[PDB]
Amino acid sequence: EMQLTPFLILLRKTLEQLQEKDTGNIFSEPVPLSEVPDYLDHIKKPMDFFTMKQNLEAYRYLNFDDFEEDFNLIVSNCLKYNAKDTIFYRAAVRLREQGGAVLRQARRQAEKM
Ligand SMILES: Cc1[nH]c(-c2csc(N=C(N)N)n2)c2c1C(=O)CC(C)(C)C2
Repeated sequence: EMQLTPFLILLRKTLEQLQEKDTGNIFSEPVPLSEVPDYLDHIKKPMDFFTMKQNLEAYRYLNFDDFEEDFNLIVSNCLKYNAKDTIFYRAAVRLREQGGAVLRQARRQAEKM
């Protein structure tokens, strides 16, 4: 219920802030299915920040919830696949915490559009 171009500006900036939290660059490109062959036996919808960028620029996020849903998939897929005592699981918890705060801030800025 606002103009497209500003909303997308906000989502691009939000996506950059989320990517900045992935300091190890483990969430920034699809999981390499060539290196992890059992990945899709548990993960129904892989997600990553590059795919989110592509979706954003294809006009596939037209509300904040659709954007936040794909972010949440990045986190939940990693929590699902990895044991708790791993760097990967711990990284997803960190991203959930740090990324959640980025998202709330961005949602506020959207309410004003
Ligand atoms: C979020 C995430 N990112 C990656 C990744 C990026 S790059 C790369 N290269 C490799 N040779 N494994 N793995 C992984 C992951 C997991 O959840 C666990 C995992 C074993 C599927 C591996």
